[PDB]
Amino acid sequence: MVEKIGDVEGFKVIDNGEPTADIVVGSTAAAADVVSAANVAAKVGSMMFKAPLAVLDTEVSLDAANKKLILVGGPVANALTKELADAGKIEMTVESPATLAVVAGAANGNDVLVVAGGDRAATAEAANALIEMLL
Amino acid sequence: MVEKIGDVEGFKVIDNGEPTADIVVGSTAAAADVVSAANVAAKVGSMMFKAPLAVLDTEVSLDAANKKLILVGGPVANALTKELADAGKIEMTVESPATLAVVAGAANGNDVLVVAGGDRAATAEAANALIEMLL
Repeated sequence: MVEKIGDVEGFKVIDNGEPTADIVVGSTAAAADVVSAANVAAKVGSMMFKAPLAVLDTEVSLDAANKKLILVGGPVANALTKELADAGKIEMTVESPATLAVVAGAANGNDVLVVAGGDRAATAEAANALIEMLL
Repeated sequence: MVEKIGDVEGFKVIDNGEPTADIVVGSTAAAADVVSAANVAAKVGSMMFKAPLAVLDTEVSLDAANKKLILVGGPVANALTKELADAGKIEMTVESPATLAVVAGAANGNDVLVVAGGDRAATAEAANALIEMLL
């Protein structure tokens, strides 16, 4: 199910005990993808030996990010994921499976982790896979 | 802003290092309320010295809950919050402020913490107040 594109295992969400990424939720999306986001945020907090960890895709841009971005939701869900799709950084449709996709430096030099699939279910599977990998 | 109804300070979300509540997200709602939910889940995870901590309001009922429920979203957002509103346990409208409302035993004997306000902003304020209180 879960396609690991890029070096996902190398994507660090914690450095010491301080989070290295925002969790960007699709504002134009289902409450499911962001249930995923909440579970991911729970995982990160668990690993947190500042600011809202979770934000909306209307409150962050790739060009202005000062840290890594975990995009939760596909192009139909997350505006930033769509921006990445409208630029060939990611190719994702309704037919796309659960996907953890690292785009290097897509956010103002900082790496991006797209956690998304074709539908809500696939996004949730990808989030769950990320949680399993973080342990 | 944040109305503390009931004994909110006494609402324990962690017992030792294992979460005592679900975080129930309004499926029929804004991605903002559940950005709140994700931030709350981050807080809980931080305090976590099993299952998805965050769920949707379509995946849990009050009558079947086996633990505390943190409802995120007002009656317009969270189906369980509406059920509580359609029963006088909570009274919440567009005019309602940011609110942390403990309903004792509303979920099959387990207590419920409504984290919600009149609009998205108020829900987020209530979530932030809960986070500050948990520390």
